[PDB]
Amino acid sequence: DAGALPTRYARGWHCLGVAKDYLEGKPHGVEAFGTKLVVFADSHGDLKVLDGYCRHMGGDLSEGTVKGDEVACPFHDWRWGGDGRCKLVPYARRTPRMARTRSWTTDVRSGLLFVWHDHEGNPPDPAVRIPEIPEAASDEWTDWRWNRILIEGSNCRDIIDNVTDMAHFFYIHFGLPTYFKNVFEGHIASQYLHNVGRPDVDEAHLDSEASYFGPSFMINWLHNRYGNYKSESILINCHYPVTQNSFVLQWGVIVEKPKGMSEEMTDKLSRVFTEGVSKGFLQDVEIWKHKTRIDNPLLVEEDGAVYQLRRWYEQFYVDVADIKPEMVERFEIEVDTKRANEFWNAEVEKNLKSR
Amino acid sequence: DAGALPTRYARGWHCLGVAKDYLEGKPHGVEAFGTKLVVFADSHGDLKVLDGYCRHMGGDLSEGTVKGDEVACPFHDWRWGGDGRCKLVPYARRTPRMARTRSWTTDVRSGLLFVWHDHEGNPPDPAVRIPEIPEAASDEWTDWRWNRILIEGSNCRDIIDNVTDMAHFFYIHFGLPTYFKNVFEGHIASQYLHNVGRPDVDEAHLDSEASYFGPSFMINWLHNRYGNYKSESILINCHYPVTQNSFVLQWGVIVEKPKGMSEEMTDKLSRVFTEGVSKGFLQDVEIWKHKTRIDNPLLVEEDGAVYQLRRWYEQFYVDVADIKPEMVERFEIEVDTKRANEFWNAEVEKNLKSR
Amino acid sequence: DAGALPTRYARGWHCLGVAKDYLEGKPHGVEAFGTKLVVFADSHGDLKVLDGYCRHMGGDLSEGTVKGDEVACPFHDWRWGGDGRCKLVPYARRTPRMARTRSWTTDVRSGLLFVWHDHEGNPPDPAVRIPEIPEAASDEWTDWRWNRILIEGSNCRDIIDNVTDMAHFFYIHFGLPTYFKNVFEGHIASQYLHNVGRPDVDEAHLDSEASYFGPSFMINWLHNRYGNYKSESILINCHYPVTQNSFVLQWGVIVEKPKGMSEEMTDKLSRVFTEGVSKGFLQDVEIWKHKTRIDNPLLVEEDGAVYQLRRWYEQFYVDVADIKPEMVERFEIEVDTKRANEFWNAEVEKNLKSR
Ligand SMILES: C[C@]12CCC(=O)C=C1CC[C@@H]1[C@@H]2CC[C@]2(C)C(=O)CC[C@@H]12
Ligand SMILES: C[C@]12CCC(=O)C=C1CC[C@@H]1[C@@H]2CC[C@]2(C)C(=O)CC[C@@H]12
Ligand SMILES: C[C@]12CCC(=O)C=C1CC[C@@H]1[C@@H]2CC[C@]2(C)C(=O)CC[C@@H]12
Ligand code: FES
Ligand code: FES
Ligand code: FES
Ligand SMILES: [Fe+3]
Ligand SMILES: [Fe+3]
Ligand SMILES: [Fe+3]
Repeated sequence: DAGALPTRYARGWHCLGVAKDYLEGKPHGVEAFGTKLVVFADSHGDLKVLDGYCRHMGGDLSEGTVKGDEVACPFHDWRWGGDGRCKLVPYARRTPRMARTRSWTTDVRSGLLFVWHDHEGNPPDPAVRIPEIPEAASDEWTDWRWNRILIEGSNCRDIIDNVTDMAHFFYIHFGLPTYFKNVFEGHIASQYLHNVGRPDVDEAHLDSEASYFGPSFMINWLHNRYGNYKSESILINCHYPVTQNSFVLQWGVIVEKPKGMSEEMTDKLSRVFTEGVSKGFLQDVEIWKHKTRIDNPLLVEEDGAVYQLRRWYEQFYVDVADIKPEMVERFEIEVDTKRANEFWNAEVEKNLKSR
Repeated sequence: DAGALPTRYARGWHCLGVAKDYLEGKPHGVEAFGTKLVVFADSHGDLKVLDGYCRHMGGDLSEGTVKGDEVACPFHDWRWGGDGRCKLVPYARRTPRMARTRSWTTDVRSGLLFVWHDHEGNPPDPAVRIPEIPEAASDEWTDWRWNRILIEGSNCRDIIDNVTDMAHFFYIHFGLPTYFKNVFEGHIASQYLHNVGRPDVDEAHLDSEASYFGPSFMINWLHNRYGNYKSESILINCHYPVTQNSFVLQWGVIVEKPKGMSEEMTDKLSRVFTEGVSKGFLQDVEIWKHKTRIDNPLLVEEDGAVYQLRRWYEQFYVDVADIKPEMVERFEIEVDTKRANEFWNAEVEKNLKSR
Repeated sequence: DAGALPTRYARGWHCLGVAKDYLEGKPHGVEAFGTKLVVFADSHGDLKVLDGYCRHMGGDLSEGTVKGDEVACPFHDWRWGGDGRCKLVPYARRTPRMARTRSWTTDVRSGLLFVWHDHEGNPPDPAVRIPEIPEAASDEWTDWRWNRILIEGSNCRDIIDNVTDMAHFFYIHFGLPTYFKNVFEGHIASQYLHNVGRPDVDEAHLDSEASYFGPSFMINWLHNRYGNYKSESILINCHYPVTQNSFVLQWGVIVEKPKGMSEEMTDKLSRVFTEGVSKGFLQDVEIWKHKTRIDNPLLVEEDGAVYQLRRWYEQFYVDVADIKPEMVERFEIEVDTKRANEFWNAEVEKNLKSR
């Protein structure tokens, strides 16, 4: 087909992007989780998210203004708090008693705004809180260079399978994976990789840890050496669903700044390092934009733990009380890359000799 | 959600626009009431409306030509009368006996073309005939300056609620409503308003009567004074449904011509008066294009008769024999604007003082 | 309505176009029969068609490359044969044993690529094989000048009715049909026509045989004389479904080259002959793009065998074992054009006299 669409959105923290982009004193609209949301900061700078359409007569709160700690609807100026409470009908004798719209719980981590989603309507388990990335604040590192695209005709689950995919590193990312291991446990699914650049594409040695913390947000630590020169990168791979067949895919890059040369040159290099990582990610995007998901895939041993990863991902789409132990218990596997590398080295060699 | 879509289009007269725009010797296509229609004038200039697709093999009658009193299909030239009768198959030995397509009953009032729609297929109650507006013919007034837009992702019921909306006059139209009363009876729902311009936006005094005559057509008489100079306007607010989630919204303006100065200057002023009224209407459009309808609204006393207006509007979506007395009996209410005006005057004052 | 959409695509040979356009050493994507297909030639130049999305993890085979006799998926380079077999996973210890994707049976006739479709999944009856057109190879004739358009909001059955349509030759093609006969038998439905140019449009005498061989592919032999000068044309009218409400309509023209004058002038004329035929076809396209299908048409005697043609066409949408004799037995009819021609000649005369 392949695969009945999910009937709920995933339970978890979803990143909506860089926090400071949701400030500038105004509210902002975001289409997400089958609805429209309004994001706004109160007078203390703390960020809030509500259902976007006013509970009075359907005005678009995202196109209103911020007055104090509330968002004012552009239609009749009703004031809504970050907790969803109707704080004031400015022209009325009586503001409604205990009126509320839906509030979405927020979090700011590493200069990124997150929103909690749960079909069951329960608040975040503190155990799944998205980790701080100290390097974001550190002035030894750049600040987020962020991107976003809308992908249509695809569900967001269609990109999670990359976690278990060893062989695509050769064909898509033009490198030779000499080490590959997955670990799934609780709310975290991880990929550990050693990757060597291909001689036949113009060598680099990459060590990569990448972990999804919950269903939608992956931090990828990139430790690359090109001879003796080490470089350090952190890449965010994240998304949020718009509908069950469209989603917003976002990536953000920071790099350790080279220490030290002219400020002007440090910038020039850091731009190259960043752009490089982004082109790496864009290689995956191109495949994601031009593929379908296969629910009943044809698999070889080298595919690794496709079924187990998907089983892990299922935990976010069932009620917490129905989470099965096989979704969350520690599972690990190392994929043997030896034979693939012998074959690939031959392909690489054949290509060099050929010119 | 909010609100299950209606399962039929409203029973009533719907305006398709300015009659003379449907002449120029040819037929015209209109998408309406979930189908396509053909509009055309016979040899006496009288305007007719049929289902647009030919009952023979599906040719588009709207792209045919007018021959005498019939529209000729562009495919095999069959002739269709304004009453839907198949008058002639030009090349055939025998024209079908008593063949008919669906005819739509028409009316021309005040230089505007109207069409009758009724799910039950009954002809117009003469009691709901759209009133003549003498000012249209009068050469003391301009001629219709008409506009139309297609609004998508909204049902046309989503704009009727403005009738009961006192408070939006301040936030959307930048005036202070010191008088506000609704009257609903039979097929007519009306709003009577006294409105004063806000000092803090750069004063005008407006008296307004606006009545929907049936479900889709509102005439608005605008009696404005700016000091000692009175001006008279008539504004048409009307629509027709295209689908249950798109509709065409149209507005038309005429003004009493200032009497009297140079013909050239009279035109110059009348253009300003007209453009002014249109910008008033466009303020509502902007809200209508950027909102949702709330089926179960959160209401304050100041909202007035939201539920009663909607109940009145329901009469057009039930079979005539099922019209309930509470939809059509006289209902009236005056909304007390005193407190709102004290509050608003304070807001206005605060803004002046602030600069 | 008119007409419930079909629930399967037609059983038959469908032309995807000119074979050589599907070569140039790469694979090609085609949206058809509700899915996406990949077309590619193996190392012997023989053309193949598979389901377009890889059975592994959903890569787009149409965007891969051809390696030897297989198409290589762009994601993990798996090799797929023209018969759908998984020939090789290049990096794996073991290629899957007896893995297959869906293969589509192909045929090349007259320099055109064809694909077999059958909901029942059975292979082509050799009896319905598309005939060779020797004139394609002959260097006394031009080579295919081919066109294609996507028609949206219409099912492909909506164009088959032209076969039975005598009267449209006057109104759409501006000629006078003095002879008209249909013959339906087995998998072939044909129209034989003698057509005379109208005096009142700026005379030509056309003899035309046009036959659908199966549900989607029509060959039209055009024998035209303009005085003493005969010209010979062959026109292909064909389509394939994309969805049940969109299809690709294609037409191809070849003409007997005038024998003989300068090579340069022979080309100049042949371009005119071709362009002429194409403008003839484009007259039908314009009606097809602007009409609906009528499931329960209003008919006159002159319509001929509308019901019988549709009954013939139904054979392709039922299981072979359920094909009813009345779909496939020989049916023929001649439509009497005499009276229509008297009437038309009068219309023509009236138009000449009028200027
Ligand atoms: C973020 C990412 C994609 C989605 C996924 O599931 C796992 C990873 C980790 C490896 C990343 C990759 C993005 C592209 C990267 C930067 C390369 O070009 C080399 C390493 C690789
Ligand atoms: C036509 C209308 C909208 C729809 C509706 O339901 C009722 C009215 C009557 C008041 C009109 C308004 C249009 C905008 C106007 C001209 C102003 O800017 C001041 C008065 C106001
Ligand atoms: C291919 C065709 C359309 C579809 C169909 O069903 C049958 C025919 C045969 C007659 C063709 C016509 C195409 C247009 C042609 C070339 C003319 O302008 C004169 C003859 C006519
Ligand atoms: S619609 Fe939000 S205040 Fe009225
Ligand atoms: S389709 Fe209207 S006349 Fe044949
Ligand atoms: S998706 Fe086709 S080879 Fe993996
Ligand atoms: Fe990747
Ligand atoms: Fe208004
Ligand atoms: Fe034709």
